[PDB]
Amino acid sequence: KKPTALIILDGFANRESEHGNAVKLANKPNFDRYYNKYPTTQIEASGLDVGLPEGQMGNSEVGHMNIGAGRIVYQSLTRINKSIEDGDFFENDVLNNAIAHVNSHDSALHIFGLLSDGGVHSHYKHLFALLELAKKQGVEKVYVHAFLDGRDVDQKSALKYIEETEAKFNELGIGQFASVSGRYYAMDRDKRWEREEKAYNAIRNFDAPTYATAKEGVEASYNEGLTDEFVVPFIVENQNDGVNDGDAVIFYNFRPDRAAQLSEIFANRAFEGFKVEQVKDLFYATFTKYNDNIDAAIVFEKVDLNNTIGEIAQNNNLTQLRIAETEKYPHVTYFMSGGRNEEFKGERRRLIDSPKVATYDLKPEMSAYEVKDALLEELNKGDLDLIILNFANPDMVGHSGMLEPTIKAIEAVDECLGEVVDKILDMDGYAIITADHGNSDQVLTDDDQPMTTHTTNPVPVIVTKEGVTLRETGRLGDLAPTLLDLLNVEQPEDMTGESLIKH
Ligand SMILES: O=C(O)[C@@H](CO)OP(=O)(O)O
Ligand SMILES: [Mn+2]
Ligand SMILES: [Mn+2]
Repeated sequence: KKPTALIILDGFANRESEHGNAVKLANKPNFDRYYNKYPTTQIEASGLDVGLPEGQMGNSEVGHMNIGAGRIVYQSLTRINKSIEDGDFFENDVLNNAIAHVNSHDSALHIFGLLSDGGVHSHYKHLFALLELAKKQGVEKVYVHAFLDGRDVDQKSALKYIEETEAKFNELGIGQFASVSGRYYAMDRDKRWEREEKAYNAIRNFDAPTYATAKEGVEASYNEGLTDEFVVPFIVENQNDGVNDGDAVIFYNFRPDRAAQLSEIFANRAFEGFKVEQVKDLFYATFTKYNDNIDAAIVFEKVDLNNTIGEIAQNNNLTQLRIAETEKYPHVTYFMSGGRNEEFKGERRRLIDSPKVATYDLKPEMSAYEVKDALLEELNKGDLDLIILNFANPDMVGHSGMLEPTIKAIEAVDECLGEVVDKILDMDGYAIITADHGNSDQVLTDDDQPMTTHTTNPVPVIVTKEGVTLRETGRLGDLAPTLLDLLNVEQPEDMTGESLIKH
């Protein structure tokens, strides 16, 4: 059986500067030999090309999702931005029902969310769209419950977002701040119910300090040395009439982990973290589904992904292996399969344990040799059509911000890559060698401090098939179409990426 493999060098991209660039400073004789001999191009793994905002660096979860899907998979922020841009947002059934509940009861609309442009849990421009929709639908009383950031944006920036929102309320003639809470209190994720109870109490006008304005309470916090994240929940005098029977809530956070808890206080009947009398006839809407114990209407429902690469393999009676060490094992399984844990028919998996160290600069080779030897063992069975392999090292070591260890990591990977790819070519197969976003290409700021993040740099592609020419750019959603091309399997319509091999 002739194998085709996708080899993902996690966090390994193309960057012109050599300064702090472990990719260029490493000795990688195997990669270079394949690169110089075989067809090559580079593809985008950041921003709009992988369903993120312009300028946002890629990541492993988003990367491997796009890779397995063979299409652009839009993440929540971009999905919601586009819904607002094209107008579908203003017609959303769930938001209009929430509003119809408030209008018909002559009650109040509350809005909860992280008030910043951090873009990890929320975006405050989504609040402004809610305000415009509420105003378009004639809603009379809108209360905004601000949760302050300081963590996905500068640690003391809350005043700027508050000011711009105040000017929004004025411009639209609608809405007011009713309570203000640091994300420490309103967006805890460790079951610290005592912290949540303070934010709940301020939201519900039950028990909290009061200030005349949102600015005033924030400045007071700052004066006591307490920054945005840790602002103690407070009520805005004369601007909070409680959460009462018949009201609605719209929570605009789209990231589940830190919104779930507050949402259980209000809309999980079974909640017992502390004693509550829950609001009766409360229409509770969440921008995404935060968990299964919240009785909520879901504004943006999860979209299941049909015909990922694994499903197409199954449906052509192919066999496949997913293989990586711990740190990227969910990526080559769950995320690769479009957010699905169940194995496809014909799918087998190999998990290799990562070393247990706090940071991987302490063992740059990680478990890459064990991964390679597991893969050799699988290939020697001769029964694999498709292999999806990830070498974790360049990402996981590069996160250390240390250049020599990150070089050593790439070098170990290069030794493994040689053994793997030579075996595949030995078996008359094909490898696509590539990455899911950058990181290791830059481990030092330009002034020589540690840099510990992913990059927005494009990623290399090597396809080990002779006499062929690759397209000059593309995106991660083109990799799976390239695998099907190599396997001579038909590509279905809902895979909208395009093979990198020119025809
Ligand atoms: O703590 C969180 O909520 C985010 C930062 O907003 O960090 P991470 O994605 O690492 O959990
Ligand atoms: Mn990655
Ligand atoms: Mn990473």
